[PDB]
Amino acid sequence: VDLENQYYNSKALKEDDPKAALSSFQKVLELEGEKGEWGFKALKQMIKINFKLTNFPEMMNRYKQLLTYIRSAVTRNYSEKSINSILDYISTSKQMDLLQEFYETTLEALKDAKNDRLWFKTNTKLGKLYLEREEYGKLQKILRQLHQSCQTQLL
Repeated sequence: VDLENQYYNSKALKEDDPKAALSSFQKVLELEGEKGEWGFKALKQMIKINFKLTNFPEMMNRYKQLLTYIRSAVTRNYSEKSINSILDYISTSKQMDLLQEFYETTLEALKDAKNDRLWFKTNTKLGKLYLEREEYGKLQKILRQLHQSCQTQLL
């Protein structure tokens, strides 16, 4: 059933250069997201190239496309590990001035009551970025959410 999508994802995975490869990953996505795990992996690679080389708003758009397979299609664990690894790559590469907005969009899309560590660790690291930003107003709202999540992590 998924025999085609696996091959097109594996074919677009090579190429080395992002030229014509991003459009091939877009073709993998265009083969409709019925599963759609392979579209998630295609976008994950598209993200992996986009913030590493040139343009950033396109990465924000494709990341917003990634934030749809959280509850449906792909499991919570694989999406959590993918988001965590991507956030670590951006944190090592670029600084707060881009990273903070991606953290904000991640928390804006994770509107789910079952998110325990998924909401917490992202809100905590955003709190650290807000501490580096010298913002204390919205940081109190972040700390209000974090304190109300309990009323290990409390410390």
